[PDB]
Amino acid sequence: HMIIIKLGGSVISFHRHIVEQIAEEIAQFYPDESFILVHGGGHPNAREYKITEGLVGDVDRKRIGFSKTHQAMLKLNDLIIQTFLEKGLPAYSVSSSSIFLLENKEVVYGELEILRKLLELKFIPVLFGDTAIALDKGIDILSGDQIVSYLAKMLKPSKVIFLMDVDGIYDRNPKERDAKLIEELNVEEIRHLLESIGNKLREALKIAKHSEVYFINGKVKENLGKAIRGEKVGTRLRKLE
Amino acid sequence: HMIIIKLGGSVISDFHRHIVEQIAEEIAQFYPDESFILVHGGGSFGHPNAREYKITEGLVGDVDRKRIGFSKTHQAMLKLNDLIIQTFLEKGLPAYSVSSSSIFLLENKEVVYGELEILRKLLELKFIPVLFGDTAIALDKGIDILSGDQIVSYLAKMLKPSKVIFLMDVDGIYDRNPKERDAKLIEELNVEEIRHLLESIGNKLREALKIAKHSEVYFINGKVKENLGKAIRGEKVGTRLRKLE
Ligand SMILES: Nc1ncnc2c1ncn2[C@@H]1O[C@H](COP(=O)(O)OP(=O)(O)O)[C@@H](O)[C@H]1O
Ligand SMILES: Nc1ncnc2c1ncn2[C@@H]1O[C@H](COP(=O)(O)OP(=O)(O)O)[C@@H](O)[C@H]1O
Ligand SMILES: O=P(O)(O)OCC=C1CCCC1
Ligand SMILES: O=P(O)(O)OCC=C1CCCC1
Repeated sequence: HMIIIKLGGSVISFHRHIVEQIAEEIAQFYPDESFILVHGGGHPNAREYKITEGLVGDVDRKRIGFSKTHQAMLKLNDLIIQTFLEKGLPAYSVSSSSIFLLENKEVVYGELEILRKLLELKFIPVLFGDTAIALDKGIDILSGDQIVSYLAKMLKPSKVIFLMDVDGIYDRNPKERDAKLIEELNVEEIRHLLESIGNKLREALKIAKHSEVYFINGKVKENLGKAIRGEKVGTRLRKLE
Repeated sequence: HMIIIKLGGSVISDFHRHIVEQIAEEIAQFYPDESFILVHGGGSFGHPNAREYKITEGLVGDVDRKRIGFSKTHQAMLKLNDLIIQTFLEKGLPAYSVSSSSIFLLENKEVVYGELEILRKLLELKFIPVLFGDTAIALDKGIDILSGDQIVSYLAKMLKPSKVIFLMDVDGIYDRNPKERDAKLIEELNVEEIRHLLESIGNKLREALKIAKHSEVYFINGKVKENLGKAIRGEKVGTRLRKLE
């Protein structure tokens, strides 16, 4: 009984009111429910220093920007952590680039014993999309979707909840005209959509092999509780069989 | 051919940006031909929160308040870590933060579980990882305070550095409390003297005994710049504890 919740980069950006709403919803299940939290950037230094290119060209500048981008990520992570703390929840920050190693944007080495111990002692670990050491490229950007995929394979949570700007995975483009919400997502529908973001839809296809997946609107407070309890909300991709 | 520098808690803070710039300049005199790990203690940041929430008592009594204070102490340590790293970055050195509580587990104040591959890759790619004394999960009492001395001890037995350099408020180890008007600095430390001093701080001397099995140890004054380079070059400075045999 453990639930991973991924906060998109756009729902938290700082949007303290929505973080307070997520914390109040999580408080309805703590501590009779283990929770892991992952959030994203809200990004400037990563593009400015070309982290995804790797350790090539001006390597000294890339190492400085690698650290600067990590320090910025820690500052935003602190904003989220403090908000959770004044709401009574023991959120504890875990540095992603301290426990993960990348190859081809994917985690190929991980340390998970501290996360396990944090959950066992009724803590709420909070990771973030981060800069990360890459075996193939020296340095790379580890996205939140990759952390969630690796955690899903290893810790096998009961479900993974994506908080997005829209109500879920839509038929056409969400901000279009005649777009319908896919309340029940199956794998063939996912492959239907990937031919015509697709990155997290691919990660969702991987995660579904291990856990139930929800795509919900993180701006509506009650959606998080509806997804945690299993009620109808947004888009739901059941565990594969 | 790797050096572990420990930055005493009352050296870097009680924040002294000037001496941190001094340590950065000294280190930049040897980077990148030499690889460094830095461990800094809680200055005026981590202690006022740890003793306020009594982290060393473990997960006992008001466990909910201790969990909050556990987190608040880690966040303050991360703020101090950011000041030290930003200072190192502006000096052109690629310092990178490693969260101690993300990779270590404690029991009886000692690390009994650790992850060191990310540290290894950081050193391999010419980064300077910066760890800190931190709150930590303890297998016996739930939560505890992981001292930078114990971090360096675990890193010494594991990575076997060429030397370990403690930056302190004093010139090194003395015959007694340096506050006494008659107190002399020990230039060459040995196990007999360490046991002599311990029978009457002490934690740093016990860890130094364990560390000396794998690395040569230096105790120097961290507020005098040229002292660090002297210890890195193996010159005569402060107190030296040679590798055991
Ligand atoms: N068919 C679709 N269904 C839902 N959202 C879509 C679709 N096509 C494009 N999008 C948009 O793609 C974006 C992906 O969000 P993204 O920035 O990847 O989240 P994160 O911050 O977690 O990386 C969403 O904001 C959404 O508006
Ligand atoms: N024989 C001795 N040699 C050196 N320092 C001593 C001795 N006896 C007592 N001390 C004192 O113990 C202190 C050790 O500080 P310490 O607790 O190691 O700092 P931190 O915990 O921040 O690393 C020194 O400031 C020094 O004044
Ligand atoms: O969770 P996301 O948004 O997929 O990845 C996180 C993105 C960044 C960019 C700089 C540091 C972290
Ligand atoms: O690193 P030091 O000074 O040896 O040990 C003390 C460390 C901390 C970190 C949070 C509270 C106290």
